[PDB]
Amino acid sequence: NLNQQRLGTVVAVLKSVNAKKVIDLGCGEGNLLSLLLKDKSFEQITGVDVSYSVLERAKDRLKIDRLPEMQRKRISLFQSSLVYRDKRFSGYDAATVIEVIEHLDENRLQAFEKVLFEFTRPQTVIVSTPNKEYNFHYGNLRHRDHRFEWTRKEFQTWAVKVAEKYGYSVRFLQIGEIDDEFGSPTQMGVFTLGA
Ligand SMILES: [Mg+2]
Repeated sequence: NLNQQRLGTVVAVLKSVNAKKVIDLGCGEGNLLSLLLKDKSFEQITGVDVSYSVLERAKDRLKIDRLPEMQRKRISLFQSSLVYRDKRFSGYDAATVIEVIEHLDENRLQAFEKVLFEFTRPQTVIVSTPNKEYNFHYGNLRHRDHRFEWTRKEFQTWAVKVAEKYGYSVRFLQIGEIDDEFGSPTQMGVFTLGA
């Protein structure tokens, strides 16, 4: 329920900017989608993932085929490699990117940046990713490997550059309790279209 607070923060930011149509790029099992559906202010909720299997799990977890008609019309899910200009990315007020960028290599990240800030180009973009430094402060072996997480400097440097490259302004947030010098477990950049 630690992630529940993180996702809750994303929802609050969206509401704070009055976003009514939201697209979650890399929706996974739809944990954010679930929270969005609980707030009637969100008129269109769209989840996108690279994996067919994941999306199938999401729809099962969201029990979409059981939701009332009015609720079913608010949500949409579809598969995408997040590399090409897909017309289905257009028209949203905000795009959310949670647990995505820290998994992309140089080529895929650059491609995703275009898709996000040039193709989708919503008024607000919310990017959330782990603060690697948090793990510096001393159970699956692979899950214990945090080398691919970004430090706060790496994330902010990246955010500032893309914001500048695509005509967005960006601000940073610290999600979770701050551990003095190691920072919080999660870092978030909120991008706003325009300078
Ligand atoms: Mg996600």
